[PDB]
Amino acid sequence: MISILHYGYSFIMLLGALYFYLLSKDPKGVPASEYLIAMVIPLWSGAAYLSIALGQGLFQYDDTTIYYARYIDWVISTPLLLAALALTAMFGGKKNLTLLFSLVALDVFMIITGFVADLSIGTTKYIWYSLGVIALIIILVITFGPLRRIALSNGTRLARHYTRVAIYLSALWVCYPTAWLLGPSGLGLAQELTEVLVFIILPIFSKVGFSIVDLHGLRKLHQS
Amino acid sequence: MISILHYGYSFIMLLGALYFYLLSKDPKGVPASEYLIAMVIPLWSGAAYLSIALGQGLFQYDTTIYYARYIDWVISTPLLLAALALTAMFGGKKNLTLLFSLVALDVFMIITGFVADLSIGTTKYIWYSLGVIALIIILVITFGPLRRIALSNGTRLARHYTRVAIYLSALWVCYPTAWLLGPSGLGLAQELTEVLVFIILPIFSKVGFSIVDLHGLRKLHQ
Amino acid sequence: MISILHYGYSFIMLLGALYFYLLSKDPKGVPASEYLIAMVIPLWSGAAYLSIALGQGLFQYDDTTIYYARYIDWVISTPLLLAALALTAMFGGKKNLTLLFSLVALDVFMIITGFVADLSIGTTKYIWYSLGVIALIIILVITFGPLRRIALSNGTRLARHYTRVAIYLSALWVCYPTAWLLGPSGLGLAQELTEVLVFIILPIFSKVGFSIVDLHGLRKLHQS
Ligand SMILES: CCCCCCCC/C=C/CCCCCCCC(=O)O
Ligand SMILES: CCCCCCCC/C=C/CCCCCCCC(=O)O
Ligand SMILES: CCCCCCCC/C=C/CCCCCCCC(=O)O
Ligand SMILES: CCCCCCCC/C=C\CCCCCCCC(=O)O
Ligand SMILES: CCCCCCCCCCCCCCCCCCCC
Repeated sequence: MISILHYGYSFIMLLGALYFYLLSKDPKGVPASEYLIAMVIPLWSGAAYLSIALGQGLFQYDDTTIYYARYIDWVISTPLLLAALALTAMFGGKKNLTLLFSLVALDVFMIITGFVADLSIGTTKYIWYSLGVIALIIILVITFGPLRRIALSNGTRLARHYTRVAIYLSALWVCYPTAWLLGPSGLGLAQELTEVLVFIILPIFSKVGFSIVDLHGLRKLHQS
Repeated sequence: MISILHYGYSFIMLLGALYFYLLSKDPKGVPASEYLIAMVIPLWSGAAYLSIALGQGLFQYDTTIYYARYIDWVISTPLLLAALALTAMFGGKKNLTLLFSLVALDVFMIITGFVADLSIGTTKYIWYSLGVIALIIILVITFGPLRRIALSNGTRLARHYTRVAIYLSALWVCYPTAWLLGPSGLGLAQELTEVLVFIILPIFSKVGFSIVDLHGLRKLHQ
Repeated sequence: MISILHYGYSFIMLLGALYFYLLSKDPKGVPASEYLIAMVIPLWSGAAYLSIALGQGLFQYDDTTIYYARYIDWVISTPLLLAALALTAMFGGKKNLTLLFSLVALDVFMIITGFVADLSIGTTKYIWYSLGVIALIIILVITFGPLRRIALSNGTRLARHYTRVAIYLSALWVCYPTAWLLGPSGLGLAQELTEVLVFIILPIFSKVGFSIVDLHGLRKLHQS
């Protein structure tokens, strides 16, 4: 069942990427860079999850299955999602690439702490997990603080769209460390199959859902 | 013999890089970034192939995986496509989105090759096929939208671009062909033959390409 | 012993990063990108050395301890330090990102040769070490040649500051390959504890000391 779920996920990622490609052909004032980012996120994730479907992207460690292909996925897809969010805030204004790369750095560190925590046991595991959670808190502080202030500097209509996708992204993102802690990588309260379903459904919304809402909202700002 | 071929390769890469450095000192209207890219490609490849010469950049899996080849290509091949894109854009506005589209496709392509090499049976050919699909899209971009940019930069630039695009594309299709025929794939081609192909092809891909590319761009100065 | 030194190192990196953050809030004409770089260097190094403190970032090879987390640290922190130095040379002037990325490329290669040399034995070890030393020599030639000429083009006061931080960086940097060759990774003349103390004290000056001197000097060019 786990294999079939991963095949299905990869198929949905492909469909999402094809949809964003089709939107890119009639871009409605959204820069090409934002369509490229929107396409890479699901295609990379789809490839990583295909490796799990094929029985390759996992190994046995600490009497648990480490789905290491999830970290290979997230270390590329998640910094790209924050790049997408930052570029939304900066729509119609001067780009702040310092703030954008601040988020990329925090995010890559966050994913690495997750991988190291998964390979760790006892107190060491929760030290790495906690550092990752601290990185996520700083990402959320930037998202609702200085980055939202950039969105507000780009006017009422853009700031409304930004706030919507910031809440969409943030709601989904806090679910990942929650599921991690509850599942076999952490306290082992949630069953492996349950964790697998959560890390199938969440990313469908994080990777395809997010960019449908984001791109549609930006395209709507276009005065045709 | 395999060790000696790799030492010789590394020496040729070094000579190519030194030649591109010498050209960089009298640049004839070619931006410094294009000389840097032209130098990094062979120096990185030379270092990777040196590891094979020293007997380090390979492991047994029941055949030899020359993993240092993937460490080489994952850096050198995206840089080659960056060089090709910047040639198309010579004298005009840059399209960094198209450039990074090629970089993304190319890094994915090399990764599928590495995963395919570590894979067995149907799984191997699934990864190989995804890499081939990435290469086809790279070629579609190369002869489609990227060539259109070259044409927008005038007849003489477009002629040079078309020449180096065919040069790069002809060599690039050889890599997956050799991979499939050799011990990583169907095992029809002998290991020593595959080794020679993955010595001679890259000499043309990495040094040959940038000799033709830089000479052509420098000639546009007059 | 070695664990405690690494915990202490990580704490100093954290304090350094917090100081650079506080300076960033009253930036005195120094671009935000230069504060971000100054903060990432110690935070990354701190995390890498924390892994050694926890007994994770090392393994046994050729009867010796390979502190591989040092290379994970340097492969990110050292290119960022050269980026910081290049941006100092370019202060108040046109950026030369080609020269900056030339240094990044040389530097990443240098650290990789160090790691490969550490995993190598006999003549092979010293071939990789020598390639690393050649990369460092080219970095120093760029630093005191073309990069210094950029600094001179940005006026007397900037060029004086650049020359000071360039000599500071270069004096510390030549110590790393020297300690490597003398310690267990090389000729094995110095004890493991001696090498550990050098690769604790040097980086405190290379990562925190350097950016105190750099940022203070740049902030001083500000007319209040
Ligand atoms: C361990 C592996 C770590 C890999 C990290 C990879 C991170 C990739 C993300 C990069 C996002 C950069 C996007 C920049 C957008 C440019 C802005 C513009 O379009 O003008
Ligand atoms: C693991 C995969 C990492 C691959 C990284 C390799 C680097 C490839 C990227 C090249 C981009 C080059 C961009 C040059 C822009 C020049 C612009 C100008 O000079 O005006
Ligand atoms: C192993 C991979 C190595 C990773 C390298 C990480 C660091 C790369 C260096 C980047 C420095 C960024 C410099 C940007 C200059 C900004 C100035 C400007 O353009 O205004
Ligand atoms: C594996 C990497 C771990 C984390 C390191 C990430 C490196 C990126 C962070 C900082 C580099 C600074 C680059 C951004 C400056 C751009 C400013 C500008 O151009 O205006
Ligand atoms: C403000 C809205 C934020 C989210 C937008 C999209 C909606 C996503 C809803 C969450 C998806 C479900 C995740 C948990 C699934 C649990 C399945 C368990 C099966 C045993």
